[PDB]
Amino acid sequence: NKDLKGLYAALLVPFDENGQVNEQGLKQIAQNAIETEELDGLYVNGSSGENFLLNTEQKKQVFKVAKEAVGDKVKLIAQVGSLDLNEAIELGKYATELGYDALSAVTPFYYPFTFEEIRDYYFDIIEATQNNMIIYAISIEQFSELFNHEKIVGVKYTAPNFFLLERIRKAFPDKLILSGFDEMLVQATISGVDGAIGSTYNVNGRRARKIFDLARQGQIQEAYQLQHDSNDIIETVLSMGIYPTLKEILRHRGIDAGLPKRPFKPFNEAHRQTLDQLIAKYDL
Amino acid sequence: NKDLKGLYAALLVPFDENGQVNEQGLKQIAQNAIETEELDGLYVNGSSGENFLLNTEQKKQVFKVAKEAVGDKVKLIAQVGSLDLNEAIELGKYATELGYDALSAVTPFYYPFTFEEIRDYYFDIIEATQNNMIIYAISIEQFSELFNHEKIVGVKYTAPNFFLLERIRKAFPDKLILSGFDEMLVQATISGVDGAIGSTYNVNGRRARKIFDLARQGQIQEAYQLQHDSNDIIETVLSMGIYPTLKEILRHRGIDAGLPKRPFKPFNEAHRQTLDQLIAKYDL
Amino acid sequence: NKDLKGLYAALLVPFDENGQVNEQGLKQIAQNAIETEELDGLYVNGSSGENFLLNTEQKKQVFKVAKEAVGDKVKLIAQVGSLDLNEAIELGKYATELGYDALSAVTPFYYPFTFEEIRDYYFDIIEATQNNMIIYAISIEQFSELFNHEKIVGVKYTAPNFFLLERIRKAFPDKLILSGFDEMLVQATISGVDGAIGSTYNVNGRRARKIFDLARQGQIQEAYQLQHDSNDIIETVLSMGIYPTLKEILRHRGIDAGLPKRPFKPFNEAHRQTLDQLIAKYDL
Amino acid sequence: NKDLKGLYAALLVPFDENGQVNEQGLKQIAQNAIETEELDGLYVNGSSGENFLLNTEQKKQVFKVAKEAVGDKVKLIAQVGSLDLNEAIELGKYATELGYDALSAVTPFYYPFTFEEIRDYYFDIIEATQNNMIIYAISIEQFSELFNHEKIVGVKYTAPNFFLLERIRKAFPDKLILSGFDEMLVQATISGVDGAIGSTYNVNGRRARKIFDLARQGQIQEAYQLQHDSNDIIETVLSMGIYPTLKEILRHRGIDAGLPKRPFKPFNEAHRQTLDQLIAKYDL
Ligand SMILES: CC(=O)N[C@@H]([C@@H](O)[C@H](O)[C@H](O)CO)[C@@H](O)C[C@H](O)C(=O)O
Ligand SMILES: CC(=O)N[C@@H]([C@@H](O)[C@H](O)[C@H](O)CO)[C@@H](O)C[C@H](O)C(=O)O
Ligand SMILES: CC(=O)N[C@@H]([C@@H](O)[C@H](O)[C@H](O)CO)[C@@H](O)C[C@H](O)C(=O)O
Ligand SMILES: CC(=O)N[C@@H]([C@@H](O)[C@H](O)[C@H](O)CO)[C@@H](O)C[C@H](O)C(=O)O
Repeated sequence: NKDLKGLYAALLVPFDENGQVNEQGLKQIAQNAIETEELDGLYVNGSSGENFLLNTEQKKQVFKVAKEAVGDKVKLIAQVGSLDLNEAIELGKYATELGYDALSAVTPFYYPFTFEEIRDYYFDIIEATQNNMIIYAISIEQFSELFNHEKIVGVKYTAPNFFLLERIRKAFPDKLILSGFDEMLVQATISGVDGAIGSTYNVNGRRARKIFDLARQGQIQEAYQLQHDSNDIIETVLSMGIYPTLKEILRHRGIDAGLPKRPFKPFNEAHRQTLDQLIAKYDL
Repeated sequence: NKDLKGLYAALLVPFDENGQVNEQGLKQIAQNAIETEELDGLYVNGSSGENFLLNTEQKKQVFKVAKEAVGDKVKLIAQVGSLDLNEAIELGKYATELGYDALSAVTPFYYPFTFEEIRDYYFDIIEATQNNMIIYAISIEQFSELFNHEKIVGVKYTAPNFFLLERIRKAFPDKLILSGFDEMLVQATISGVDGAIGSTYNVNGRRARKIFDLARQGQIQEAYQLQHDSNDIIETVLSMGIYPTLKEILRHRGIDAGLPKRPFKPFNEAHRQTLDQLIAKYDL
Repeated sequence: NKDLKGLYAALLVPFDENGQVNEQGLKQIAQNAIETEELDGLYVNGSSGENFLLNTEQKKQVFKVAKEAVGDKVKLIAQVGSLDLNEAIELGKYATELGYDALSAVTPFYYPFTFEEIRDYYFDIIEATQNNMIIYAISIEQFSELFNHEKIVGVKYTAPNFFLLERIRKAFPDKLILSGFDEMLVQATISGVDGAIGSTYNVNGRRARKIFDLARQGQIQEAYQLQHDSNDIIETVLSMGIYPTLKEILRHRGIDAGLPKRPFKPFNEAHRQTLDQLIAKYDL
Repeated sequence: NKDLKGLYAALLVPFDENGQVNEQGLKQIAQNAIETEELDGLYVNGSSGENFLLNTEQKKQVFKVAKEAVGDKVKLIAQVGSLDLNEAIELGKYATELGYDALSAVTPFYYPFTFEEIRDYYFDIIEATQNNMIIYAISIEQFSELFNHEKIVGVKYTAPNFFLLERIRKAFPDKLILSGFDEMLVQATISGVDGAIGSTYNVNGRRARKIFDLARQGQIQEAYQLQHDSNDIIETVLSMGIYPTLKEILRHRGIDAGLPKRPFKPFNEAHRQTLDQLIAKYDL
């Protein structure tokens, strides 16, 4: 199997009027991420896929359509984290046996779980699935204990703290760190991350690779300049409602983008003009 | 079609090792709330019931068992809110048909939902269930808009703010306000709440009701004294892990309180004896 | 000597064009708080007095005028807190010998001071003045170590937390607790405070005594109603800029109440009509 | 005059045990930064020099000694921000007459000042001194309004947010941006800052230069390794109390670094060995 370096699209998901998965749309979006946007993998059933709004079978369904839509070279990570540990294990099992290269799982939220409970949450999932696990982000000393598990191969780092990122990069040199913040990709890149996961790479993945490459290939100034342009895109998208707007941009490419699953509201058409100017300026 | 003032137990729920509901153990906890603690009703599948760790079928299960557990004298509120809007509607109808007096739904969390998305999450559930709804706590202007809908009969108020609570109370003298903070019951009472929902009422319902009545009768210094050592209990139980420690205190009464659902951990025995020291001091 | 319980006006201060103190205005305001509003005492050079915008000379200046405006029976608390400990001790001495019945000092802010540095800040001021001290903002055990000192007679309690207030009151029955949140007086009173310090008592002093008295006598419903009324007032002045607005209300009584000290801005005349209506509705 | 690109020490200040400035030790700390760490300039009476613990005459004192101690080619920025706008104007005038190249002012704190009050605080100081101003503490238009002023030549940027920093660098390509976070120099550098202001540069100024230089020449990976080194130094120093520990390191170079001003506590000797190890490991 792989090491999981590279740039991943946080897979977006198209729905009908009743919060049901549009599979033909979903296949188009996965294929847009690899063939058109030229990314290395898909990060399936994360935040960006409106995962936590779904029921278990929808999650399995998305896991299914995504894996079928792409070649064997395409790296795949499966987010299975859920407040329902039994569900996590079940999705973990289902995903592992579909051939997903690694699992990852959101930290137990809502309740104020203790570190110990958070820790044995990950360990229980690994134990029942025997797949590689990527965690979320916790102190250095607590990472230290998590990464002591041979099956916890790394972290999806989403906290915009570049002091903590550097301490983590220095202390765990042989561990996978993927950054989760699109608008600070070039800062993550020189801070030594091994790749990135991103909702906006569904639309802007070709610029993201240049940032990631130029910044490691010395050409930091040009990389920055491309981060300037991407942050124009990101700030605009964030301002209209990020997921529906991204899917609105993909619809413009002849993709069946469907709707957001409620309680997410659809793209508000009062934003239509501004979005078309954005689509025109950066050619999306 | 009944009155909703009063003190509620937020139903605690017993599980086995595989995180399955201990059916018979639940029945007891239900009855312990009504008969021994003498509470006006049951708040079912709220956060205290570990509800967000469950799948839909367990949630229906807890709904039926809690209902068949109690008399009709007993007010029943069904917490039905979930990130899955479809699931909330399904639970909503199901709880309504079972005869729960009002529905109730947590604020859609995890994502940064706009206020209009939050508003139409409630309106969608009300529409599909045609049952009275109790919301969580969002500004006063926004409350005004939400309370404008007729089938929104009030709010379960958990925010530490007594300025805002006073403003709501004044601005909506005809809507129901149940407070959610056990350790400040005496302050919510004289702020004119219509009742309270609590986890610690499973154990301490009789000091709770006396806090509630004595305060309304202006016997306030007495009511306070009771808060002053209901807070002993609460401070203690929080420092040990509130839901497993609470269900520990019920085991000490012959109730089959089972285990927490993982990733919640079982009560840690290193506390066991500060615990029953307290069960002793306050006769729990 | 003096019993420090009671209601205190946090003393507003009038300035001229250049930021220099209006002593005649100040004396009127001082007298208004005792003679007109019938308060047991003054709290001089607190936040409400724009104290932290002042130089040392001016702070003394205020301390002197406030002493010379009232009678011997009038309780007088001096806030001398400052990031400059040399300054605090200089004012601490000056105010103690003017005859102020106690000193108060804000917790050292801006820098992330440790508890030890904070503790010994308070102890250093007492040792140099031998006067009584009221602490002004930490852990209940920290309170213990602070209140373990005989010359720390109490705390000006400002944080809107009624669990923590309940704990401090149970744990230190012999210590003085004055609350600083006017809009939650009634809740503070039934929580056993010995009195209160408020900016708005300069203007709504008489309703505050009634709130404080009625609450204690079990006339809780009438107390809460006067809280409704007073919160209309409080909410309104907060929305117009509280210190400039409070002072505007005072000018209506013919008190030469002057200007805020820059960079505070003068009362915006666009709020004039709404303020005049507030004044008329509540007879201010 | 000079245009203020480059690296500045946030000038540390030595005190006797009564909190009076050790002027000869200060003169030594000043030359240390320029002659030994080879920095481009001094940032004087910022928070690293314990400015907000001082009185006005001490502040002028530190402005005076620091200017005397250095050659005319040294860039000098005077922090004259105070809550007392009269004090700030006075200090700004003084530092300007002494010859300081620019003033700088902390945003008004402690009170909830509006944006307008903040804007006109800066505008008042500028008009009274006719010196260039460097702002620091939030919107982009709020930034754009301040930056509209030709005397506000830039900003000491201390918020560790690299989305906003990028947004400002793009929107104002011609303004001066100096970063204030030493532990993220390399991330600041590639984000296009014109330089940096730092307390630890008093001790690590040469490594900081190399980070700033190497990154801009696109040798990002060796710049980053030097950031790894500097963060060891910064993390250790924060864990021991940063200002006292920085001055202890200076003392080891024969500088009379004296004592922190109370309520700051002096360096704790239980940290001596760990500090000696750091000094040895990094040749400090
Ligand atoms: C919370 C979130 O959606 N963040 C996403 C980022 O791609 C974007 O920067 C974010 O959507 C907007 O900045 C990304 O990390 C998604 C996340 O990896 C996931 O699990 O889908
Ligand atoms: C966080 C929490 O569970 N709060 C509970 C309160 O009764 C208590 O004050 C809490 O358990 C202890 O602070 C209660 O509001 C739970 C809530 O009502 C529910 O839906 O179960
Ligand atoms: C921060 C502040 O000025 N709070 C005041 C309260 O009286 C009022 O509740 C506040 O002004 C309006 O909520 C009062 O505590 C003043 C303060 O104690 C002081 O030292 O002057
Ligand atoms: C609050 C503080 O001391 N920050 C300093 C930074 O150099 C360091 O990164 C800070 O010490 C944390 O490491 C520095 O920015 C101080 C500031 O520039 C000043 O005005 O002295």
